[PDB]
Amino acid sequence: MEDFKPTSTNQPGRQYPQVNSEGRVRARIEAPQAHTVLLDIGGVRYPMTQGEDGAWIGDSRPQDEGFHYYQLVIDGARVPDPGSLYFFGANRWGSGVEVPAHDQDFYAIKDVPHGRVQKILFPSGSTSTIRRAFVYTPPDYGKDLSKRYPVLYLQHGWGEDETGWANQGRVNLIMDNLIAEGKARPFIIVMTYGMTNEIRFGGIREFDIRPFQTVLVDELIPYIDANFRTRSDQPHRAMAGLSMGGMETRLITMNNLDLFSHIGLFSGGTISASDITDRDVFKQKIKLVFVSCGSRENPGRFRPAVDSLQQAGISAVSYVSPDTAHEWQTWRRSFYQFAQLLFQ
Amino acid sequence: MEDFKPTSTNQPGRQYPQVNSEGRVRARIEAPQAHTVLLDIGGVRYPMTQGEDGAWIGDSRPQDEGFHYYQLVIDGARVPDPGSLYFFGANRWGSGVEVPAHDQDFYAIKDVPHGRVQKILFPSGSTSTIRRAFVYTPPDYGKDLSKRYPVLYLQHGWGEDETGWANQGRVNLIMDNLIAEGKARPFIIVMTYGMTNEREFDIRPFQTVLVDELIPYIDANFRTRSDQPHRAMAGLSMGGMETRLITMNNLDLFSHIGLFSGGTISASDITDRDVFKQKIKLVFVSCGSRENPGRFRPAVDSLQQAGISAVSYVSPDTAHEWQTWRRSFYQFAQLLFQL
Repeated sequence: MEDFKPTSTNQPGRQYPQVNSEGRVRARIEAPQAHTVLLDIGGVRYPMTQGEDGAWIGDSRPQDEGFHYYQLVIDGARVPDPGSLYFFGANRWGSGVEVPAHDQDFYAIKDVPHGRVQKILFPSGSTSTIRRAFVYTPPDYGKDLSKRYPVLYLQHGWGEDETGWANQGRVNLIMDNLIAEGKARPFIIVMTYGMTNEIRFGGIREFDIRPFQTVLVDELIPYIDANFRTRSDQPHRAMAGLSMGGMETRLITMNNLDLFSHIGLFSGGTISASDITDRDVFKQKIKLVFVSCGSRENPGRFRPAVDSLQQAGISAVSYVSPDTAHEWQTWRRSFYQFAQLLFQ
Repeated sequence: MEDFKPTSTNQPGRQYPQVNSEGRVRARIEAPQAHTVLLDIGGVRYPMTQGEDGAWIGDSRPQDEGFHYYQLVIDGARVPDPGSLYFFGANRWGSGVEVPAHDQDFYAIKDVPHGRVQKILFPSGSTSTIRRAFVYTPPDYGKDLSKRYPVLYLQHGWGEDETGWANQGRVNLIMDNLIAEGKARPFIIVMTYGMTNEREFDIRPFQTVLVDELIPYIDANFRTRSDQPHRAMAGLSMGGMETRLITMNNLDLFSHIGLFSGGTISASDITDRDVFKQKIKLVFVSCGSRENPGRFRPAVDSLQQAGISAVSYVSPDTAHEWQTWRRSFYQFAQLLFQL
């Protein structure tokens, strides 16, 4: 249906790209000497055609609800859409487009109290670098100066970085809206780079967790607890991650039961009772194991894993995002469900 | 010569663009079916040609030291370089490239205490919107909760937005390094959108946002000194024009004025000179040496002759570009909120 409208991810003043009520995305670009121009979204290349105004224009098929990385192909060159905002993901800075969702209210910008997203730079002795992190502080962090807060360490997937959760993830807005409705306790969120994207060729294990585990446990957690008003005890520290960041969370939390008490794995593995080296300490220390994925992924793995944990007396929850796959809508919804269960 | 190296503004792992010791920029892109590919930088479209490996590659003439907006043109399509970081400027999100500078240390990431750049969302009754601002807080802001800090309101130019000063301006690093050397007093910096990009400009919408909404929000939510001796405003280009209009209309709110490549104040512009001298501790005006520095000299002289604390600064070998404004701020910040 011809009800295309500017998307919310358009650069200021840009009328294209557009999205219609079906979720189709319409891209447009001026390229007056080009010959072959395509829209690359959802894993498909859609031919674009020159209209009466000379500009190339073309429609995708209906996209899943939520956020999608995409690009244009201009006579063979893969390039970001000049009309849209840019995000780091798919291992590039590039265009993303927002497709309206039936449940999009939970990440809307509302007139409610808003927390801050604070960019910090922390020294990393194990890597000889100064490293970026983004820290969400809840809306009344600056008012209640005697109050101290739990902390969630929240990680991105392969091809992403420390900006993912606060931009395409809209995590600050999800928190602001949950806190306003009384559905989540206020807590701090720390987002850093998970050291996931630099290609390596180890043969002992597929991924060596030690570099990032050292940065997180030995450097970032002490920095956060020293510089923010946190509750720095095990029941008030959690970790979650998506995709490879969920694999990192799984390995780091299971190896540091004295530091983390809630575990969130979004499209990033599961924990089964037989996986746990010491089930007794696990049962006493871990208050929540949460696993999630999109309905287009492999949710069938969840029932045996959750059952195995519940049979061992371990609090386990699974969640499936309907009609989505390995994309940010799955992870926004996962976080929205997970956040409501933390630090009860 | 052929000593090109990846620039510090490349996307992770990307080997292009590159810059050589002269300040030439080299761009490269795969476009297997293209016929005409250009590097657009410094107002010049430079031809890129297919090398042996099929990729298009081409060099600019030497660029001034510092940061430069640029783009590529592929068979007529103006696009950001897939290989560089992106910045908001020239009224788009698009490519920028960093050319090494002899004095780049002052905006380097050093082993010093670091402040925070805090993104806030404040409500605006006059526009019925929730608006973004970025707030730099100095390194030890969180250590003593009894201390309160002066505030600088710092504005971008036309075609830019609230991200400019903390990204391409590297303002947090400039402050961190100045504070570490004891050359600047710690203060807070507030950067919001100046409502410039949407012909006598109507200052009222932004003045209302800044004066009636953002200043009260900041003083109510950050540990600030909310009196006029501890509030400053500065801006570059059209943001300097906005600064001139707003500060001159609100002498009871601002005591220090910075205008970077953005107009001047002459003694004749001042309605009451005696009170201006009472209220205003600094009028700082700057530009790049390639702009028209001479133009500013009569105006600054007229202020000094009238006993007004007016200072001028000229950035060597730069034009209407961010290196001028980084250096301007570096000099200006050392003069703010003196004891």
